[PDB]
Amino acid sequence: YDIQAWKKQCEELLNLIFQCEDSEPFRQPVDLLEYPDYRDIIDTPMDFATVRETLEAGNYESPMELCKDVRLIFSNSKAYTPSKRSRIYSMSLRLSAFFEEHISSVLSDYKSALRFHKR
Ligand SMILES: CCCCNC(=O)N1CCN(C(=O)c2ccco2)CC1
Repeated sequence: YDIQAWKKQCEELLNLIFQCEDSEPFRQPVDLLEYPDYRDIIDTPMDFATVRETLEAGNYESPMELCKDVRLIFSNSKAYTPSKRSRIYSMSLRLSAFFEEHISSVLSDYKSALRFHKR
């Protein structure tokens, strides 16, 4: 029932994600010079370095907020993909499945801890 345990759990999961080859395209913001129409399609850029920095700054209150930003990385890739068969989109779907498999217990444990706190 540790209300703070999510933060280190999220740091560890981000470490795993940075070790995954599938995260390569999502470790920094999209350079417009490679993809000059990116901001015509994507309203809110997001990447794993921005997520880690936000976490390490103490600017997430809950793992739900972190989860919303990570899911934005994946929705941006689905919105920007010219094909569902894209290399970089296919990497996003595998990384998304890995992230969802690992974040589920982090969320469950946090929400259980908060319910216990307010019991
Ligand atoms: C790590 C910094 C530079 C790598 N980032 C980058 O240029 N990417 C990632 C996001 N992109 C897509 O999700 C996508 C879908 C289909 C094609 O690209 C655009 C290309």
